[PDB]
Amino acid sequence: MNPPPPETSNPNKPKRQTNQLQYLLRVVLKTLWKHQFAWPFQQPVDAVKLNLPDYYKIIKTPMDMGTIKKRLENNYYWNAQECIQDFNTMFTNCYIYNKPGDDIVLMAEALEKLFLQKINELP
Ligand SMILES: Cc1cc(C)cc(Nc2cccc(-c3c(C)nnn3C3CCN(C(=N)N)CC3)n2)c1
Repeated sequence: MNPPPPETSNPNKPKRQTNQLQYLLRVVLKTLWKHQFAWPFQQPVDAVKLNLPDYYKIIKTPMDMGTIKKRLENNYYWNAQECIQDFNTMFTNCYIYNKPGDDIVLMAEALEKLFLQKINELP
């Protein structure tokens, strides 16, 4: 079964809007979203759909770009580093669950390099 997806709202959490967070949504997230390798990462891993009973047995801090996008739209984050950490968790989860050379790992490796390129242009 699927655990609940990561929260995208938390009324007691303190929140911020910064120019860097705006850029993370407008440029980083929305450009990576359009990449030809982005599709596996656009929503939480659905272990029922994918017949993956051990995905959430192995991955304890799941993360995906749909969650990140919703978090940015809801101003969920305090700073850009907190959002950047979610991207890094998404990529590392993919390496943890899969194997070197797998198609999904090649996709994450390409997306991670593009992500780092865009982070260098943070205002
Ligand atoms: C057979 C296949 C290959 C590929 C490249 C993608 C898919 N579809 C999707 C859709 C949404 C998320 C994922 C995903 C993420 C994120 N992280 N891992 N995955 C899977 C886990 C199981 N898996 C395996 N080889 N046991 C493949 C990679 N994959 C299915």
